[PDB]
Amino acid sequence: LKADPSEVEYYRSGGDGDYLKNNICKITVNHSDSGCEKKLPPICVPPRRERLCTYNFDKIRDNNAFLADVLLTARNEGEKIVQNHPDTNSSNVCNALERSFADLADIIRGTDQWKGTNSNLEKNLKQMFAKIRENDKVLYTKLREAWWNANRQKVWEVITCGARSNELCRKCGHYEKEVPTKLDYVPQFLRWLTEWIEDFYREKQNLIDDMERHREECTSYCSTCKDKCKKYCECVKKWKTEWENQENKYKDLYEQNKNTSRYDDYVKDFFEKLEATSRSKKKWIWKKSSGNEEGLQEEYANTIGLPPRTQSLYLGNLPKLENVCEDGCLIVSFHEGKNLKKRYPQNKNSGNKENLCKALEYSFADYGDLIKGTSIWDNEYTKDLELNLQNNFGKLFGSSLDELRESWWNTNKKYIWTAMKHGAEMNITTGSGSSCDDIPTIDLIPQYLRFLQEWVENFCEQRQAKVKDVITNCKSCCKTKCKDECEKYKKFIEACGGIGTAGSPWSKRWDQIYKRYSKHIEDAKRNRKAGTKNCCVQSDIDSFFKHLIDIGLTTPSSYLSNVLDDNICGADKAPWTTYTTYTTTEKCDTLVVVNVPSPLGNTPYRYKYACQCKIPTNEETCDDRKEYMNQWSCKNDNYELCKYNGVDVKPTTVRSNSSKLDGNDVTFFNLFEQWNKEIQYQIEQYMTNANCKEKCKCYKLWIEKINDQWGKQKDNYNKFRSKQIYDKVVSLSNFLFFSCWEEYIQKYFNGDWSKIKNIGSDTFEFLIKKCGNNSAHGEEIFNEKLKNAEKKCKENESTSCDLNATNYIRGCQSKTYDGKIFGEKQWICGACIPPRTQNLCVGELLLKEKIKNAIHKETELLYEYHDTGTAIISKNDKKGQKGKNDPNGLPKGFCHAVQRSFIDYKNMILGTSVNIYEHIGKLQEDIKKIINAWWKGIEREMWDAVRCAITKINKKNNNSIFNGDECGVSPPTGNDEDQSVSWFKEWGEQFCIERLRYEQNIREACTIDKIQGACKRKCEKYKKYISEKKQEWDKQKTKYENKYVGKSASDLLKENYPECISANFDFIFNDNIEYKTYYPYGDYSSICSCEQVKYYKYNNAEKKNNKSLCYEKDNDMTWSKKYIKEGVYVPPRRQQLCLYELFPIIIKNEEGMEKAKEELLETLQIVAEREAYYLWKQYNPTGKGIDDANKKACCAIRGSFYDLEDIIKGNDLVHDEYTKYIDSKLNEIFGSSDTNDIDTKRARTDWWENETRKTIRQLVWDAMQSGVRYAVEEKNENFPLCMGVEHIGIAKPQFIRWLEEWTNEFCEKYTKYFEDMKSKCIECKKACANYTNWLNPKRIEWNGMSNYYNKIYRKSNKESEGGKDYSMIMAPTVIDYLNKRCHGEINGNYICCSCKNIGAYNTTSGTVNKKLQKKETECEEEKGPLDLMNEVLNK
Repeated sequence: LKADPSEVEYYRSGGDGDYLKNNICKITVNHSDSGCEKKLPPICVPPRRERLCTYNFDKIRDNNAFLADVLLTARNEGEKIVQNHPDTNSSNVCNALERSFADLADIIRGTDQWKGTNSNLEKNLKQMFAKIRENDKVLYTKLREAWWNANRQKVWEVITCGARSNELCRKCGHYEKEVPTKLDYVPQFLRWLTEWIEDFYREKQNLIDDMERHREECTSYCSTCKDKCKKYCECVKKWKTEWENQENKYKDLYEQNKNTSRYDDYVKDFFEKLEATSRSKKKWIWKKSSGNEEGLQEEYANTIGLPPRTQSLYLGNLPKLENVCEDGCLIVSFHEGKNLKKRYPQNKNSGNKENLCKALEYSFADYGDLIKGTSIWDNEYTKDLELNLQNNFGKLFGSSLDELRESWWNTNKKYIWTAMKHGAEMNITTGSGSSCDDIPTIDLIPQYLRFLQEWVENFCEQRQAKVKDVITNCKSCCKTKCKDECEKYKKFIEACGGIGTAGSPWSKRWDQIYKRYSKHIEDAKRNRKAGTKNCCVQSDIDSFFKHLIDIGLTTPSSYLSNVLDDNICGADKAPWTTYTTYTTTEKCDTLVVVNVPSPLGNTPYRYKYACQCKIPTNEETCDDRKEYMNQWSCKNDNYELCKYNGVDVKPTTVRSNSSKLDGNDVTFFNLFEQWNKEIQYQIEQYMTNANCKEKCKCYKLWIEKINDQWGKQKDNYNKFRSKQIYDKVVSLSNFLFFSCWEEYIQKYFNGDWSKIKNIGSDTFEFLIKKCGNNSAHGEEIFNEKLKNAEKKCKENESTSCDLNATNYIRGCQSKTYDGKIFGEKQWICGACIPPRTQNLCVGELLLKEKIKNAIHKETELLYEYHDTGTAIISKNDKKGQKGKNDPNGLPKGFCHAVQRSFIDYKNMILGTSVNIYEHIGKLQEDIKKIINAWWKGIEREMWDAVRCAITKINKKNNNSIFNGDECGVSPPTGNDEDQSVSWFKEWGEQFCIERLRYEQNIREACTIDKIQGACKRKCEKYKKYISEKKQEWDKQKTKYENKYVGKSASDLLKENYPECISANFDFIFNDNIEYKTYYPYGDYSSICSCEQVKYYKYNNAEKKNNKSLCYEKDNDMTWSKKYIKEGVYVPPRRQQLCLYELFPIIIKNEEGMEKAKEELLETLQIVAEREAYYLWKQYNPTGKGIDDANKKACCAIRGSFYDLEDIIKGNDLVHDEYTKYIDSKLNEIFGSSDTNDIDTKRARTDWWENETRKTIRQLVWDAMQSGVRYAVEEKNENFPLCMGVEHIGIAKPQFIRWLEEWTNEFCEKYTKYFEDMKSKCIECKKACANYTNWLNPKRIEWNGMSNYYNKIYRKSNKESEGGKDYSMIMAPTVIDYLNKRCHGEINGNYICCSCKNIGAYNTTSGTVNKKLQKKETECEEEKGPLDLMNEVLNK
């Protein structure tokens, strides 16, 4: 042993250092300075040469690479000797393994007997030793001995990791002993002689047994017998001659004999020395088994325990020999049958007709798994039982030995099961002793799952027994007679001292079981390439678990729920998926919240706040629902801190009233600053958001709570103002106004832009209306918002005409619509003027009747024209009037046109801010000068007239029922103005219709390489149309942003019109320079050009791939929760990924998988390359040669790759303009409409993983590596070491990666800002302002992330809110998941976060309670004057 460590290097021509250090043997060919071909088919000539490798000059960094190379060589040798299986007898399979290990160890500058080109290896080893000896520390042999000790301690846990054939046992050597078991520290001559004699014996004994068998198998055999005898006599005399030669060599060595190669000295010393049947019940052992003690195996340590049935089985007593007997191929079956018939009475003790069938099933399954040799109970009579079974099978059946065992079990299990039911006379194969089930009784399940099921059933029996008494006495009838049973049940549930659990709380056992299940799932999903659906895997633990993960039983709770039936667990219908949280268990002062499955819980299911015989506590019902919650706990009348749930308010410890403003009041100011923002955000969220009786009961409780909190906060602020005046502080209204302005500026303006006054002219109206007017009215706006919030529920919980007006047909005639049916008008973009608005039935212009008749005639004409059919607003095929038919039987878009005309007339009569012809403006101004309940009455009369018109039309046509309710009788109730927004919507609908028509025309006339036919004209017309519509959209979007700066235009235009679902205004109206060169045809280059796309690799000529719309990444972005289908934020990195090249091909392909696959592959490769190049150029500006920047860039690239993988696999969370249509078209292409979404997702995952040379994953990774190389080429630097690795682990859920990125960014920003502030704190004011501005939203972000994490922290596919797997989390809460994950340095492969905030301070760092104590009063005193200056400037 020595202190010199090794195997801790990183990126030495290998995967990464993080993969190792777990005492595992995954090491691949890489990492050994190179990227065993010498393998044979199998004085002295031993076989060492055919079981050795030669994979072993200034390229190695230190001893780490050498040790890694030797470990890789040892692992390869072990894998070779295991897979080859020179002797499948399984009796001596690892003796050769340890002999080869000893030979390899001795090859390291020791006794070398290799006859051949052995000089190069020794020369290289000597050079390596000299290189490592360059540093002179201690007077060559010492370093060699230390390295040998390290190799001895390490490789023994790597080479033996493959074989598991067999004082611990069940694995040759020891993969888990942590100390070498046996060392072959003997001369190589004696070891080789021993191996030779062992091989000779093993061969000759088996051959003579085979010859004896063949002698009786026959019935010139005598001639063959004598020839074989002569050959074996020749072999014997040859062996005798070899023995004599070895004896002569030993004599010569002894004659020559008559710390300086200690091995040789010890060899000489050794040479001189030589020359000179009833088992009681059990307790469900939950501990690992010792050499001669019961318990689980090392791998299943502290895992599910052994039921008493397994420890009382008849077979697990001694070797396979019957108790009553004194002692073939068929004899084994008879022995097994007799053993089964003897075991049956032992299990017959429990007399039942339902509890015995399951016991027999489990016993049969355990017998099968023990016969196969895959058991884990491993009592004191298991190590020898397997050896005896192997010896018996070798002489009876001597592919592999495990497969033969499985085949024998599958063939004989019928008789084995029929013999365990009182069977003496075996028939050919109810009336027997037992009738559990049918003959097969298939129970091919791993022992772990069966043990879990048995333990769950045993626990549930006692649970039912207890809850029966708890319910029979507490069925709502309980002053004192019920408390006893409830207390007894609570004690039983949490008793850290019933049957099982090995005297430990059920929670710890459940946690261990869940951890083991997660480990099994990870092992079967990550390191297992042989999945299911294989030519339906026969039997394997990894294969079976893959079936469960594919089905959705990722977590043990789902499997337990699926298996258990009839709700026998308690009989109160307690589900296993639902989780229950109780305060704590006192057994083994401080309370720790414990969350477990519902059955475990703390009391009978749904008996919370009722097991005590109390009132329903409606407040508790509202709180427990986890909906509409507020995490605030607001005669002295001094201060009401209103501490947020969690960290407690602490004194600043630095405030002083001597020559200062005040102390102890800054905490209240910070609390109010956080409160007025959190409550505002909650109110907005609940306003945007809509059994409803209880929902509004909880909502009203929340409203009252927030009202009381606001009153208390107002009183506290009044007291603060009085205290400040006692010795200037802004009032509450001024503070609210400043908060509103700051919140609206930070999101849009970058860091409180200096010229706050300069803002969009239209945005001033919005800011003054929604914050308030010039005068301070902060309280009024909050009160109005509260009133609106209350009114939200107040409204939610609520749920003749015969005169002939067709006689005056004059003045208006058939208008010239947008068509040639016998001169077409176009948009004129104030904002815009729709074609219908410029010309209407206003040719006539007592007045009321004239207007009523005019609108009557206009509506009649519009309806008639729509019925006639048109291609301006209605979509139809070439024939027309077919396919698109409204269910009511009316044309399409008639209601919208009527509403728009009515709104236009209303605005005309009212004369609002509408851009129209000058003469029309003068006319309406004069009308207003000549002349608002009367307006409402006139509108009602107009609506009644329209309804009468509709009724008359229905009567004259008689097509369906229409009483003026074709689309709604109520007037347009749109709160937003319907003048500009209506015009924008009409323009959007027209654009949708025309774009769809152009798509159809192009795909019908340009489907079947330059362009010479009709494609040119159509595409040119489309290009001109797209240019015009791009100008129009630019103007309209500018107007909308100046008017509505918060909401977006694309979402509004696409949500209200199903026509534009494949229209992406971001791509169609791109303002970049490449949009006119690379995609000159406006989103249809792939169709109009009729060309083909390809990805060109690095080794190609100058024809590079520089056709992309990628834009240089930005650094001043912020996290946004938009475009998401709760409490999860999209990182800025995901908001900048290149998805522009995917849309054209996506919309191009339709049911064309044959070519769509290649198109998507090439485009994805190009996109990945461009994204990697741009990210690398972003994270390494000015060509700085630093390591941390490279690690950050590699982490960002890997995150982008994982995001792309999730997008392609359909596991994406955000639905942006691109992603929505991308996913829709991917679902449409893969599979079909008949297939369920699960099948399509599975097909997509299979296509992403496998090719159906290299997989798509590897191709994309190579594309990203090529992009990184291109990025580096511009700086003439060294290729990064974190991008030259091919293997990558399976991606975690996107939420976890987003949370890790958020934590890393927050820690980096915190460190930067705190260092800047402390080193400068007259610049402390700006530092404090920046710190507060950056920290204010992070608190809300962290709260949302923590809430979402707690929602699905350890859920599964069928348990989590979303359709995603989260069983790998295994984290009690968010904070502890960030511990040990953001502790070490950044590595670039796995570790991508570093934070010096491991403790429970992130929830406090979000506030200013502790970390900002020394700079709290200072920052407050800078903000005060800043607030005053900003307020006076705004005022």
